Amino acid sequence: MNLLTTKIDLDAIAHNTRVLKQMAGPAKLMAVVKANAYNHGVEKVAPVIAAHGADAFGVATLAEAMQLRDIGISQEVLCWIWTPEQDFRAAIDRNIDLAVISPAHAKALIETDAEHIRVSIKIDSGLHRSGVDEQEWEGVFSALAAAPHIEVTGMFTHLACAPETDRQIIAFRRALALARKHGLECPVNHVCNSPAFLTRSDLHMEMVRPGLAFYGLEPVAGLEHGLKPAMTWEAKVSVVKQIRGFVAVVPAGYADGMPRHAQGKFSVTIDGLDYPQVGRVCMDQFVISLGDNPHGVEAGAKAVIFGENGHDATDFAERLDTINYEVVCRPTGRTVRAYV
Amino acid sequence: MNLLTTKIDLDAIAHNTRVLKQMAGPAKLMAVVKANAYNHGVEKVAPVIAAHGADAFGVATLAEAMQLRDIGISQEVLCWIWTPEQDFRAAIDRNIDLAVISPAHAKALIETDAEHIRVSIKIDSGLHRSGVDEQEWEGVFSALAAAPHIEVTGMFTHLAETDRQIIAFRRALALARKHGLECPVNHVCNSPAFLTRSDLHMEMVRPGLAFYGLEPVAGLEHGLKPAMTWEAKVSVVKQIERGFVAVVPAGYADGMPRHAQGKFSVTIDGLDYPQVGRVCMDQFVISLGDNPHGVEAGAKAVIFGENGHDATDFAERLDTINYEVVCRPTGRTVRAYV
Ligand SMILES: *Cc1c(COP(=O)(O)O)cnc(C)c1O
Ligand SMILES: *Cc1c(COP(=O)(O)O)cnc(C)c1O
Repeated sequence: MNLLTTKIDLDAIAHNTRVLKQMAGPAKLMAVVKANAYNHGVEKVAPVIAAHGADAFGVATLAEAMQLRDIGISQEVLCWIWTPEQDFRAAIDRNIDLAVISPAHAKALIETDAEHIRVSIKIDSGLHRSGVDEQEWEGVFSALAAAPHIEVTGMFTHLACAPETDRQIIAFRRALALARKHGLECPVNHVCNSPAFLTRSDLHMEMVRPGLAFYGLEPVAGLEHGLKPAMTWEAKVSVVKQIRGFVAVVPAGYADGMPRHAQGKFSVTIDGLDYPQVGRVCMDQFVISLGDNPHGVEAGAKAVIFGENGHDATDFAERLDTINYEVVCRPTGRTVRAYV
Repeated sequence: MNLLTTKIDLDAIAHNTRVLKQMAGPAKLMAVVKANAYNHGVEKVAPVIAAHGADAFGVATLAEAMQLRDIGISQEVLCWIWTPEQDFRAAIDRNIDLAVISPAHAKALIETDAEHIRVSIKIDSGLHRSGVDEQEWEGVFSALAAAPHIEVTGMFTHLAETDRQIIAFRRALALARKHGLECPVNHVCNSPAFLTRSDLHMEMVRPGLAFYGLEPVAGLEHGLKPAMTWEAKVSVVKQIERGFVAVVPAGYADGMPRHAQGKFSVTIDGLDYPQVGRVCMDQFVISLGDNPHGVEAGAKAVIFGENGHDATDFAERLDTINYEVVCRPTGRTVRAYV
C-alpha cells in the first residue's frame, strides 16, 4: 500500500480521445504525449490513445519518440527537440519523423546516408524561438528539395499560446507557398495545439496536434467540450495531531512536487470536504488544519490534493497562480502512479 | 548524448562523508538519503557513503528503506514515515528500524507477531507535526516497555525554539527512562544543528544536506564540496533583432518552474545570460544581447553547479532553498555520475 499516488483514469483518456477524434473530422489526429504523457504515464496512455483513433503522436525528444516505438506504437511519430550532435540516425532507423528546426538540422539530415528520411519543417512564424525563420526558408527548402532520400511530409508551427495567432498563420502560409514553389508538396501540415483546436476549426489544416485535451483539461476558461480529467493526486494522512484544535499530516513534500510556495494557498479534500494547508511545506510532508475535526478525520484517511472527489487541476492551478499544464506535471518523488 | 543532465560527483560525496565523519567524533553518523538521496541517486550514493564511514542511514518511507537493503546496504537503517496499513512487517524482516510516530503505530508494533523489533520513538517536541506528544509520553513509554519483543533503541525529534524543543525532548527522555526504557542512542541533529551545536550531537547525528556538499547556514564554510550540477546544451540560437536569443532544452516538466521567469540566468563559458519570456513545458529562452562571445547551439549552459551559480545562489534567485533546487531536476533530465 502506497501513501502517495496519482490515479490515472485510462477510460477518461479513451473518452477524451474519442471526443477529440470526432472534433477533428477529416483532419488527422496527432496526440502530443511528450513529458511522459504529461506525467500520466506514456507507457499506458499512448496505447489507449492509439486504440481510439490517434493518427499519429508528437513528442519533444529523440528518447521519447524511441520510447513510443518501444511500447509498440506503430503510428506516425514526430519529434521536434534534438540536435545534430545526438544519435538522430537511431531515430530515423526507427521510423521516427524529425522536425527541421534550423539550417544545421537540415544539413545534418541531407548529409545522412539513409534510404528514406521523413522530416517535417518546423517554421519560426514570429515567436523567434526554435524553427527555421523567414530569412532561412529559401535556402532550407531548396536544400531539402534537392535531397533524394529526404521526404518532406509537411511543415508546422507552434502557435505560441496567444491577434498574434493570425499574424503567425499569415507568415506560415507564406512559408508553405514558398516551399511548394520549390517543389516541396508539404502534404500534411499542422499548427493547432489544444487551445487553437478547441476554438479555430478554420485552422485544422490536414492535421491537429492537441496534448492537454487528451488528459481532460480545458485550455481556455469558460469553454465546455465534454472532457474527462484523468489525473487525481492523493495521499493518505499519516498522523492526526491534536493541539481544541487538530492538524493532520499528509505524506507529500516539495521532494514530491508540492511547491513550498503553495503554502497557505490551497486545501486538500478528505471525503469531499476541504481542509486548508497550513505552515511550511517540508521535504517529505505538509500539514492541514482540521479545526475541531468535526468529521472525525483519522490517520489513513484519503486526502485529495487535486482530481476526483476534490478540486480539479485547473482550480488548484489558479490557487497556485499557475496553469493546469504545470500542476499535472508536478506529482513526482515518492508519488506512485496507479491506473484507474 | 543528452541535452539535459545532472552531473553527480561521487568523489565529492565521499569527501563530504569523511568531513562529516570527522566532525561527528564518537557520535554515530546516520546519513539521510531519503528522496532518492536528495535526487542524487541513492543506488550509487548510499554505497559511497557507507564505504566512507556512515554508521547508519535514515530515510522516510518503507519502500526507500527496502531499496537500501536491495542495493546491499548492511548498515543500520531507520524509516520514519509509514502507517500500520502498510506491510511494515516486511521491513522488520529485513532489519529496518521503525519510528513510533503516534500511539497507533506503537500499538501496531506491539501487536506484531515478531521476535525482535527495533524501534525509535519519534518525539513531538513542540512542532506538532508527526511524532508522539507530551500528553502521550506516558501511555506510549509504558506500553512499549511492557512489550519485550520490542527493543526501544532510543528516541529522536526534528528541529524547526531549538533549545525550547531540546528542553521538551529532555523531559520525554527522562520520563522514558523512568519507565524502564534505557534509550541508549538518541538523536536530534540534522545538518544545520550538527555543524553548529556540538553540544547536541548526543549518541548519533542525522545529517542529510551536508553529504551533498550544501551548507545549511548561509554564513560560513565547513569544507564541503557540492555534488550536483544541472546543465543543458543550447538547442538553437536565433536572431531576434542585432540581438540574439538561445533556446535551452528544459521546461517546467523538467523542473524549471514557470514562476522562475525573469528570476534567473544560466552560465555559458563562465558568463551569465538572462532567461527571458515565458517558460514552456519543454524549454525556456535566454537573452544573448549581440552575442559578443559567439554562443552557438550545442553550448553548455549551466543552470546551477560546477562552472555556474551554486545551488544556494540558484535557490535564492528562485525564492526557495537549496534543499528544493537539488530535488528539482527531473523529467527528461538524465542523471550522470562523475
Ligand atoms: C506541447 C506541444 C503541443 C501540445 O500543446 P497543448 O497546448 O497541450 O495542446 C503541441 N505542439 C508542440 C510543438 C508542443 O511543444
Ligand atoms: C530530511 C530529514 C533529515 C535531514 O536533514 P538536513 O537538514 O538535510 O540535514 C534529518 N531528519 C529527518 C527526520 C528528516 O526528515
